[PDB]
Amino acid sequence: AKPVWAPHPTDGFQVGNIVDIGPDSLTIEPLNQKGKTFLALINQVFPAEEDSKKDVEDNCSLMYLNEATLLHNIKVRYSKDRIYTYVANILIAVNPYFDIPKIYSSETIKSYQGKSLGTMPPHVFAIADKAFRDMKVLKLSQSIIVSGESGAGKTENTKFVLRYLTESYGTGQDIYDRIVEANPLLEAFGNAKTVRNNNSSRFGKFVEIHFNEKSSVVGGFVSHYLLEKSRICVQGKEERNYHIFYRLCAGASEDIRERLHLSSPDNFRYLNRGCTRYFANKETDKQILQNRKSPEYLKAGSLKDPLLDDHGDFIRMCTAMKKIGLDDEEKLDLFRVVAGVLHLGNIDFEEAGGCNLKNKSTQALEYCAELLGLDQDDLRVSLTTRVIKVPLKVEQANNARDALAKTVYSHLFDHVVNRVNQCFPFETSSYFIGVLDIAGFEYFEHNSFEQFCINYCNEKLQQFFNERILKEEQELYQKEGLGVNEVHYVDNQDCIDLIEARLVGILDILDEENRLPQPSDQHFTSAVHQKHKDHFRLSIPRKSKLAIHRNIRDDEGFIIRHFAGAVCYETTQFVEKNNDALHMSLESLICESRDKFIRELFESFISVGNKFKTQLNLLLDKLRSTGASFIRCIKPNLKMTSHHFEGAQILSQLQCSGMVSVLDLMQGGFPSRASFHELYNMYKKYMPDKLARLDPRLFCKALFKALGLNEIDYKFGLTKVFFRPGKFAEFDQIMKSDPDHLAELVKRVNHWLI
Ligand SMILES: Nc1ncnc2c1ncn2[C@@H]1O[C@H](COP(=O)(O)OP(=O)(O)O)[C@@H](O)[C@H]1O
Ligand code: VO4
Ligand SMILES: [Mg+2]
Repeated sequence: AKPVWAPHPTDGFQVGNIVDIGPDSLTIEPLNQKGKTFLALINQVFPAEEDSKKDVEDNCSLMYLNEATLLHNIKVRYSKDRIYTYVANILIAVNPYFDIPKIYSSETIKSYQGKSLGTMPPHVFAIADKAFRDMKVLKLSQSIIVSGESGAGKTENTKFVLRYLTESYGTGQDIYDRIVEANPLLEAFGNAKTVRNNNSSRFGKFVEIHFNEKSSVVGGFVSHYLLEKSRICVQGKEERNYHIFYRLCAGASEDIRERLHLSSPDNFRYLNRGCTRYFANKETDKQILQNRKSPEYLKAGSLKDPLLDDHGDFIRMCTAMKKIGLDDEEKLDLFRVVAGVLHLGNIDFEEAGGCNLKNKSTQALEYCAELLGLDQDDLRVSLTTRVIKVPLKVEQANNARDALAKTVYSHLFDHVVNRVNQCFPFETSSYFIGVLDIAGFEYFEHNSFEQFCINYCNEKLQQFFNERILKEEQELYQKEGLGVNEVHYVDNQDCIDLIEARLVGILDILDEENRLPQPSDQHFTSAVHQKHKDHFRLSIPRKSKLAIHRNIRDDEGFIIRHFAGAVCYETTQFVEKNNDALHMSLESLICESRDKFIRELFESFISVGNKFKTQLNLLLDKLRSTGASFIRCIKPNLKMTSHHFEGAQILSQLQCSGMVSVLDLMQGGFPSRASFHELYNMYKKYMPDKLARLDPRLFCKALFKALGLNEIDYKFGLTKVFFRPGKFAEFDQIMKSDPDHLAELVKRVNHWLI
């Protein structure tokens, strides 16, 4: 028979032949497993490409456009170490989990410069170049949105884009060294090992590269969002604090180790609940001194990763600081605060006749106060009392200590981002190309406010993609009278409203709890379920598909049905985590440090959730004002391994990211377009009298023919002319404004009229 695609539980789809049809279902015979059959629904079976070994660079070029052929085409490419594949002018990128030779080389960079989409193989570099060309030609700033769940490859692709644009369109080694070599610094302070990603970003960023009128790089600017705070003090056993702690412990000279009073990570509360092992290989393990290694490292050996290496990354980070222009004083200032936070965490309290510092904590107190430029008694007092003085219980002292740790580290991070921005400043610019790299969709056995905020942000980003690519695109077709078949899809605005709505949204209900005389997580949680009974996007934990979640009580958690999947959150500590305010007692202490660096870090209730919403909406305003390009990163498996394509997991991402819906729309859609009037007028200037007499519509048809299009490749709308997928190269030639180019084509067409 003719082979079709039919469901498979782990592969997503499998190859088979239809061997019966009935009023209720079909009967499929899996290829090669003849005699065996299974039933499938008619609506679940798809036509397959005749050649199962070939692949296409643009999925729109498939004979059959559907989720099954999309999946297979990406799979074949992935098997040949081609991680990049288009859907029209959108890029899908599947994490290879290893370094594929040469594909990011300076030679490869040069080969993408000025090349139209489709004239070179799919690549993150082509997306970057197209953003650059639109900026230069349309005179419009550009955003490149890199989406995907945790570990899918957003950060690595963001970095490829930045390297490409700076190496291609920035003059000198300097501006490259500055924008690119700034990255090891941000990652040291803002990235950490989670169970999904050894190099997980725990903050979001929008990095703008700014250009002058001549489209040459003049500088950069990084905006950062919502560093994860809880991580600073505690991690789960398979996770780590921010990389900087481990890089410093493994890599610092003896002189620096002594001065900062560092030791192996098992020695610090703020590291020792987490994995205390270093990333290292056989060689680099030899370069780490024995006195830096925890008992767990000594027993279990190092963590393995093809990229991360704590000792090697320390050295690389130090080299980075030098290259961008941090002096040694600035470096040591950074390290001193990092150490101060570590010693801060080692301070213990015991019930007094209030509470006191345990006798064993005297040293930690001395080291902390020293490193942060504080008087020991002031510090002791601020941790054990509050304001008329009031003595604190041990639990309260623990919280005060940790709150100070979190605020100090967070201000340190703010300084790092600012200092990076000061490495590539600019007074003015004409346009920018910005790249968005957020912390991606994630969930674990236990999900808290951190995951809730991250997933909320991912929800908002996916809504932007929907708004731009699925909603506005179709409204454009409609407005222009193209008669493109409407593609319906599940929108996630209702999910956003559940979280965001004034007064009754989850964030506002949380704020309300914070402002109550006796704030309670259980009270907040009940109010949410109460106000949103029968909301499609909200469930009580016992309804979870996973046994681990069902034991959670109704007022102890909730399930949000995110666009990317249901996530069950434990709501314990939501109220605490929602308050960004720091006690003035603690603030003044740090503000009045004897140390200038410490003071400069710092220049009842503040809603973390609503501060975040506000910052994200400002970001979204900026995105809306730009031309937007999209790279959809895909995580191939849950094991961080190479050449292990989990078809069902990948299909699920293709569906929820909207790529299946976009592929559908591209069956009759038109990804390129331009104003007819403007297009005609551009050529009109050069037209001999006979050609200028020619009907403008007829001229355009002749132009398109001359530049290689068939009538099915384009379509005139009311005011714009539209072009099909796969025709970007011809579109670009048609739109080319170079006076020499214009003249030649005008000559050619006017010749037909003799
Ligand atoms: N194109 C790529 N080439 C090589 N390794 C990659 C690529 N993309 C991702 N990786 C690997 O996968 C890991 C996670 O990718 P990353 O971009 O950090 O994920 P996220 O989407 O969470 O930012 C990286 O640390 C690196 O090991
Ligand atoms: O693991 V990532 O947070 O950087 O999406
Ligand atoms: Mg990342």
